[PDB]
Amino acid sequence: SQLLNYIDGNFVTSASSFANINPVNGKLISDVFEADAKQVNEAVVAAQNALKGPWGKLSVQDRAALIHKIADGIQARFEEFVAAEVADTGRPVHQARTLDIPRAIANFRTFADLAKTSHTDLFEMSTSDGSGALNYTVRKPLGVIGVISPWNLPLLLFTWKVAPALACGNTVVAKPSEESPSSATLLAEVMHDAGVPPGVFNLIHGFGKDSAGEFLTQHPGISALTFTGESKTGSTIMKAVADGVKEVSFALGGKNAAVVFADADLDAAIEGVLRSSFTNSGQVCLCSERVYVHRSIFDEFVSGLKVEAERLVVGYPDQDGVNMGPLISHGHRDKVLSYYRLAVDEGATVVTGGGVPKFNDERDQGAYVQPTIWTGLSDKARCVTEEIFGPVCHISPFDDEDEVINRVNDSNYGLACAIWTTNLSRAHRVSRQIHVGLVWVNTWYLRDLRTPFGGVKLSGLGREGGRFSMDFYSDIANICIKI
Amino acid sequence: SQLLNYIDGNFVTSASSFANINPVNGKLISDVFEADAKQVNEAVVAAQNALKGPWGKLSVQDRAALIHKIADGIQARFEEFVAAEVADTGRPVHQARTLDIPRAIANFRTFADLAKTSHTDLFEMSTSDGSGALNYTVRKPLGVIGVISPWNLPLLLFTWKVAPALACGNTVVAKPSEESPSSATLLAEVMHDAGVPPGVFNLIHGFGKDSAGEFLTQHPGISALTFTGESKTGSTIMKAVADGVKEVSFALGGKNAAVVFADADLDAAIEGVLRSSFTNSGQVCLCSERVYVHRSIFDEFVSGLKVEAERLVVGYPDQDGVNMGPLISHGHRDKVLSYYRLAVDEGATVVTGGGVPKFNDERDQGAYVQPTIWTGLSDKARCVTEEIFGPVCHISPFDDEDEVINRVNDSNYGLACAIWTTNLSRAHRVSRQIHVGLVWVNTWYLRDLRTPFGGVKLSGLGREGGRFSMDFYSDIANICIKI
Amino acid sequence: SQLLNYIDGNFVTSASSFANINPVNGKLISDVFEADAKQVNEAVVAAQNALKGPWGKLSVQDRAALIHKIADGIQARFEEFVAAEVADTGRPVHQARTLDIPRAIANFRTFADLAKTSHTDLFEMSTSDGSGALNYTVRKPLGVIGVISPWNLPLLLFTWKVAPALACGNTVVAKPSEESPSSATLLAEVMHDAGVPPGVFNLIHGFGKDSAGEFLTQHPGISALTFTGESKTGSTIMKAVADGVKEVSFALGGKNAAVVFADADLDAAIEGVLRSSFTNSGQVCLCSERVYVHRSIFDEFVSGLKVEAERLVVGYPDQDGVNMGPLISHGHRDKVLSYYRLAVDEGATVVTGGGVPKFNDERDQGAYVQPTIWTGLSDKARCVTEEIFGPVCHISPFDDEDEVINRVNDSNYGLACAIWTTNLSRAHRVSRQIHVGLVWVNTWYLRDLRTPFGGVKLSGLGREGGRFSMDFYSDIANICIKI
Amino acid sequence: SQLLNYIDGNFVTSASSFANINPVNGKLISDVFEADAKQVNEAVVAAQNALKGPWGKLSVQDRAALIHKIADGIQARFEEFVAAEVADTGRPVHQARTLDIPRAIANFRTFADLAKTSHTDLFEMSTSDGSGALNYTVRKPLGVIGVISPWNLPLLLFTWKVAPALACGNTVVAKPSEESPSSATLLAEVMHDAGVPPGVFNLIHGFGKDSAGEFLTQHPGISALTFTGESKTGSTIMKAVADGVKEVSFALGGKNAAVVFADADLDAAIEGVLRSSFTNSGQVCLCSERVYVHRSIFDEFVSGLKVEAERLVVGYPDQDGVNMGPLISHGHRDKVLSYYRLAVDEGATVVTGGGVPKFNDERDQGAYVQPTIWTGLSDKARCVTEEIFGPVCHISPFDDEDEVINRVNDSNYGLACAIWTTNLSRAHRVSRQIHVGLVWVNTWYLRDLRTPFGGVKLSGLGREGGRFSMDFYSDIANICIKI
Ligand SMILES: NC(=O)c1ccc[n+]([C@@H]2O[C@H](COP(=O)([O-])OP(=O)(O)OC[C@H]3O[C@@H](n4cnc5c(N)ncnc54)[C@H](O)[C@@H]3O)[C@@H](O)[C@H]2O)c1
Ligand SMILES: NC(=O)c1ccc[n+]([C@@H]2O[C@H](COP(=O)([O-])OP(=O)(O)OC[C@H]3O[C@@H](n4cnc5c(N)ncnc54)[C@H](O)[C@@H]3O)[C@@H](O)[C@H]2O)c1
Ligand code: NA
Ligand code: NA
Ligand code: NA
Ligand code: NA
Repeated sequence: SQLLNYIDGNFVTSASSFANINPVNGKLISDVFEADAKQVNEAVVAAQNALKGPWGKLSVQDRAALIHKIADGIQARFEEFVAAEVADTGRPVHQARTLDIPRAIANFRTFADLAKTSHTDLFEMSTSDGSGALNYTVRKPLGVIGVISPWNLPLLLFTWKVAPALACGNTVVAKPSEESPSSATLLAEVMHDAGVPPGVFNLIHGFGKDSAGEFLTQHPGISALTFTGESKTGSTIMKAVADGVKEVSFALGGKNAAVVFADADLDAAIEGVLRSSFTNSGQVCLCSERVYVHRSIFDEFVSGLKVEAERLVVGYPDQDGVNMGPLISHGHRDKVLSYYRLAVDEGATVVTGGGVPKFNDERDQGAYVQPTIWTGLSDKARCVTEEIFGPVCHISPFDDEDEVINRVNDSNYGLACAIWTTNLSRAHRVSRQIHVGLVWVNTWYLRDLRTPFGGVKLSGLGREGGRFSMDFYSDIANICIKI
Repeated sequence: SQLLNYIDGNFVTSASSFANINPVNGKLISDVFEADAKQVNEAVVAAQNALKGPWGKLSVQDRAALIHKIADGIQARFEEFVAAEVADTGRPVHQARTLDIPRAIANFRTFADLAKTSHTDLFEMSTSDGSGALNYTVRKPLGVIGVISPWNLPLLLFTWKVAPALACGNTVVAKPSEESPSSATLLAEVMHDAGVPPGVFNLIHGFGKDSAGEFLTQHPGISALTFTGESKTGSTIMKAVADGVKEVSFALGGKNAAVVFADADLDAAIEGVLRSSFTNSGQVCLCSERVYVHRSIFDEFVSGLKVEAERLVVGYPDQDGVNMGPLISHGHRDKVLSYYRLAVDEGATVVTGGGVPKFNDERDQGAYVQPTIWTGLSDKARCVTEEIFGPVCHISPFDDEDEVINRVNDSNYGLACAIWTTNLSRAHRVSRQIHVGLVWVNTWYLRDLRTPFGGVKLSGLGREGGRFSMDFYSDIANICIKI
Repeated sequence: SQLLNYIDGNFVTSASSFANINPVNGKLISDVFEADAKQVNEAVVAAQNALKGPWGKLSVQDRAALIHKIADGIQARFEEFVAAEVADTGRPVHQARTLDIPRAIANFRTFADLAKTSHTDLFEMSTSDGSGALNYTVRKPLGVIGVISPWNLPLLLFTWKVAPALACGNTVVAKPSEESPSSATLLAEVMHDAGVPPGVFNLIHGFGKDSAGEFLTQHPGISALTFTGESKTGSTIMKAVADGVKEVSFALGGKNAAVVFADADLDAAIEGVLRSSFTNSGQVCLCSERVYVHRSIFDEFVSGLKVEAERLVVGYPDQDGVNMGPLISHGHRDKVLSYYRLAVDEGATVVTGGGVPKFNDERDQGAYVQPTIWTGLSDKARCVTEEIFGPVCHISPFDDEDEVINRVNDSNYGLACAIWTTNLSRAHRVSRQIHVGLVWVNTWYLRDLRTPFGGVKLSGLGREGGRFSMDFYSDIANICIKI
Repeated sequence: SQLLNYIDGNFVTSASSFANINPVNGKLISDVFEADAKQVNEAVVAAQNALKGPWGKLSVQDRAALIHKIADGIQARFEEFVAAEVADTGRPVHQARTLDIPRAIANFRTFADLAKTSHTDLFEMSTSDGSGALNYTVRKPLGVIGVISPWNLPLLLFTWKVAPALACGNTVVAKPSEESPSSATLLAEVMHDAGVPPGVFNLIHGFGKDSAGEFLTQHPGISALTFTGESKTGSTIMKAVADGVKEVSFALGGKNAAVVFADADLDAAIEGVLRSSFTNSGQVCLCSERVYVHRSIFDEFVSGLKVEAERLVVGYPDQDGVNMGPLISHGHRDKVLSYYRLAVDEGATVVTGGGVPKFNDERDQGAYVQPTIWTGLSDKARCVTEEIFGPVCHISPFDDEDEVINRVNDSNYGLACAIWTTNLSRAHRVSRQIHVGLVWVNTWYLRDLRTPFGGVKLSGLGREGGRFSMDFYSDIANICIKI
């Protein structure tokens, strides 16, 4: 497999290539061409010029129709996209088929629709002379949108940025994670085949520092940088665009808590925390890595979770009852195992897992680890405060509602929280006091694309979703007419 | 010993003080106590703690009432605030009485009212199990808001940030410009007398770099930094808060154009541009420093403007027919004069002004300059492209509509633009093509506080006003209930 | 006392007066002049004219300021207003003090504030010639608003229509209930002293059919009729305005259910149903005249309610621990007692009440009845289906959730419903299935003036509240500009 | 050809039929089965029942997809729908191809989209106990929607109601005009083939009084009646549904003015008024039957319009350059010619037209009239005040802006107005002062489906379009949770 850049309507190679590796078995999947600074410049310039071409002349309705055409194109090649996400990342085929690909299609359709229905504001005012004035606002394309995405839900998170950028009439230069370049490259093929004018969508491959990613962030030709990834990367990028005062939108790390109250439906909470800790092998930004369970049900909760975690099937993405694939890469597994060791050093009881499974086949050359549960750590332990991004959670008892609220909030992160309780008052009273951008009550990772999405503190800045994306990806202009 | 900080409900001095100078005569007005890093920390911590006191417990209705009381407090001491603004800035008394103070009061009233009327969103969704789920959003206080403000419209711009900050339930640490500290200090006394709880509003005085401004910018305890000032400073601030990923809102420099078409009302356009160029002695972010006039009316427009400029009275804030006061400081005057010289060097024709008036009295010790009109520079001249922020404008002829639109847009700034034309189609067709956040047609500086306000490119990041402020100064949380 | 009409800025008498009876003791409170057709027309013509006077020239900010002055004016004669409502209706003094009057003031203040903050819409569209078009909307005064109101919460319900009517720049012709004309007459005094331009607010006294009410409804000079009263009266008025195609807003009768599930907090539910049943002696449209209680807790619930019910103090508005006053009138008691009998004939067990109290003083000349609880009736019984509007409820057991939902919904009415449960899923699942405009969970008659308020089926049409009022009381116009 | 009813998923005949006539030549097109009261009852009951079946269980997204399939089905049989509208009404083929059928399709697509993107409101409130409460609103299906539509733009106006009705989850019983039943019947075929569940959409054929229309209007099983037609018919229907207090939405007659100011683009205005007067042979509710032209250009405008009118091709729907077809029916022509006579009797000068064209072929048995222009009548003449709904306009001079605004507003109707001017201030100043629901400047009949559409005074009640439809075709319910 060879993955090229896509710049100004053409697929192009580069003077440097890097390997895409399958985490299931450590084998080479494809060669990826790393865009250099010159090619990043070429992509931004094409994007700037495309804003002045046919793309810029399309009516909102025609633009939306084209975007639905893009979505049709992905649907027409549904299984090729499934194969690509799975190859790159080792995610179970079931997850790619039911969540990943359909959601990436839903991203384009939802924002295309929003573009058609969205409107702006009219403000009347009085004036001295008594003839009055009108102020009206309009949404216009912001310009060239730089998109930089992570490896954990490659096409879903890529299209979550690209869909609204295009729906708002911008042009795009997007850099997917070096770990997961395939589905973004296939999407470039879909764009090309759907007749998207050259320069409107540009795909550049590579790394961050001193590579495609950094060059993009440094280019004076962009109008905004939207980013999803680690918090420290977010800070680095915010500094990079500071001189250009570029618009910025960041969804970043988390150290998410799940709270199980005594009045929770216990089997449901056990199933839910099992899903929220170990889905995608713990590699979702929304995963719960800290868990608080009322003292009265703590022991029973921990026993039940141990049992369920130990029935999880870890293996091939298309294996019968598979629950978990491997981690994204050997490098990431090194980091995760290092955290496994640190937890024992910090005094943790290992309730289950804590190592890597032994398959006695090619999977042993992959990047697998065991779902892991810890107990007995203090709230200030590193393993309870730092984002690990693997299939793990620490469980701690609590006694009081105000107590557990303070403990959930005692964090430099603030992305998401999940609360389990059958009590009406408690659900609402407690949810509003959690210092995060997203709370789920009695469920996890249900997403309505209309809702505002983002985090607080180190977990981000700004919101995307529904009208928040329509506002971020547009110039909002106010036009005032004296009458 | 004149102007103190107000930290945790107490006026306090500092280790060192600095002089506040009257730009009308160069005389000492007051000594100002410069907060140190230690006092900056004390202020941020007090603001953090106030979030958890009685302020955090007020209903939105009671909070709004308390804010109207602050407004009533300013009103009760109207002339004292007038005297303070006039002293610091040399502002004509009439304009402080009619524009500055009433508008500072309106800031508090408008956002109090908005806080009471604002609501959020309810999203219903279907789920696999057929029972559904509810997503709803809430606005909560973001936390501690760091406010850094400029000297040009001291109280107006200070309250423009402080009003929505408080209306949204935040606490505040605000640093007014070293050049204009008085009206903000009086506002501290008004907050005190109205019984605003300690820690909710904190005033710190000082400079930027290596002083109170920088320190506020670097404190990990704030949740957001909203700033009005030079673009250079915006960039500097964006880098400072990057490690904390703090929310940012920037309204920065401009090099605003006025455009006068042949079908304009010529007398109204001359009067309009006179105001947009020379109001507040050209020291408003929204002033026009570039003017494009259709060739058919150019000579007449220039001759008319020269006549009206030379009828402007430059003098004392209480001088009978006074139109213009001094620049803010000798330092700013030096910069403006350096541009006056550059302009000549660049080949400009000085239509009028170009120097400093000779008063033969104490005003000669102040910081006055002449309202100035240039002609003959190219679009690439420094004086045509760099923000001067003095009472000046260059006037250039134009021939075509697409031409002038391009010349207006050919700037690294994009704050505002004024268009003069009587033609229905042209007004709306041209206005939408100008790459700014704010367009006025047949007027200038008409402000409705409900409208989105901000700029593009180097002129800013984000929007404030109406719901945009209610959103910026709030944590937006989504809460999803599985049924 | 003497109650005059207020027409074109003048208090005026008429050719006929009628008696205002105090129902505490049957004494004559005042004579009320009955507007005749000539006076009604005179009122409508003045309101029409007033639209082109100073009122119509007021900015929205000035209009809201005056409206707040109306509110200030009520606050300044607060006790006079309490006295008035109490005199007319027998309402407990505490209740008029803390609820009735403050809320009438809140009506003006809230709609004044909404008027200032409300805005409209801008829609951009592409056109064949590639130049496009703009559609914008504006709210304008609808014109002359006819207001006809009931006797149960005189000032509150009066001002609920008058406030938004005036806040939207309309003029008003208002016909208060013949039973409760006092507080409205006082308000006319407040309007006058506040300086409300003559013709802007007109008060007309009289009855419905063949009287002022009817004449108002038949007048071609009004633009809308907003009504609160009996559903049959609503249908009558609907036919009256049909030839003129007038805009209509109806809040009509109900036969509201309270539902108590087994997982309710029983003590709070007992207290809640006590209030929803007997507040204002059961003379609120929102009262629960039907109650369904889970079988498992039915007997305990009835016993608790009986006890709490028998603790209710029925006497003087000023009497010490007073809980109930009399019904509004002897005529109304005749109807209520007639139902008391009907319930017996129908098979009801009288758990408590069912007659009239005995005072051996002037009150025996009043219009008092006993708080009553029935049991043992069929869902098809008249007493359980028809609105009584007295301090009465029937309690029936239920077993299944879908069963009780069906029984609540089995009604030609559909105003409000109260649900008692501590279960999260249940609260939300059941509430959405109740076919009414207003559901309360674990409380009753909590009112936020921003929310949409109204009923379904016979209980009304349209919604008022928040933007629904801003919409109903304005002309919405769409202006389309071809560019 | 035979047109059956569609009831509960079955095409059904009836006891009696009536003839559908081609107005082009007076020939029989089809026999149409007239629904009787018994069949109307079956339809309504099927519709109530369908709300409780599969239709009522669809997610909003699945409902929207099914509605896009309905639209697809119309698209797939596009030319059959064209032929049907033309046969019924004599509409030029070009207009049916470019305007009539594409809009019918757009109606379904737009409201399907609005249904996916629409959301409701969250209101937080404080309470005495300090724990607070939530109010959230939801949109539910109103229930069974009765739709009665007119003959002028049959499928367009029919689907304008049926689309939002279904998009909002209602079931429908629809009665198209007796003059134009074909496309509605084809629409029922598309519904059937698309798999729309039985009872969801029901088509009943017949007349109004003493027929299907009247019976639908009287059935207590409907929840709303939405109507487009004559004002007097609207009044009749309003009385009919009054005992049931049914929600109603009316779009009724007009007597629309066009105004041509001295600064208009004269040739553009002549062409505009030509179109607004004679499109669909003057048979659009939005047509201009009154025209006011500035005195300075009156004679030239009138001479210009005469020439352009006499250039119109009146003939067969597929005739080479055809501009106008016949009126809908001989009955309607009888009324139109009656007004032609009356105009003469009232003292009108006939500038052109005023009779019937003579074809000397089968068209002479049709219902054609000549496009007609009058001059010289008083503002009080009946021909200038009463809706004719033919291809006619009267033209009168004016001098002053306020003068003409008053003359336009001096009507019992208030649907629309077209204004012609090149002046920015005038466009906006004059448009806001016209008492109508819709103004166009320098164009006519430009429709954005997101905009509020409707009239004032006799021209209607309520608004439809965008969120106004989403609100009208839904139950708005407020749910209040005590926390
Ligand atoms: N919605 C959310 O908040 C959300 C969602 C998913 C993942 N995340 C976070 O993403 C992280 C995991 O993804 P990741 O490991 O790929 O993050 P990674 O930050 O370290 O980098 C992600 C992307 O940024 C690029 N990049 C790295 N350094 C750069 C630089 N100096 N300049 C420009 N670009 C640079 C990378 O090439 C890659 O495309 C986790 O921390 C996770 O929590 C957040
Ligand atoms: N939010 C609500 O829906 C709400 C609230 C409170 C009370 N109500 C209803 O109010 C009713 C009690 O008040 P009511 O007894 O005064 O109703 P009442 O209908 O018989 O009359 C109310 C008003 O209508 C006038 N009126 C009567 N006949 C008229 C006619 N033919 N034409 C014009 N006007 C006429 C009356 O004079 C009075 O001003 C109850 O049915 C109750 O349900 C509704
Ligand atoms: Na890979
Ligand atoms: Na100073
Ligand atoms: Na009375
Ligand atoms: Na026909």
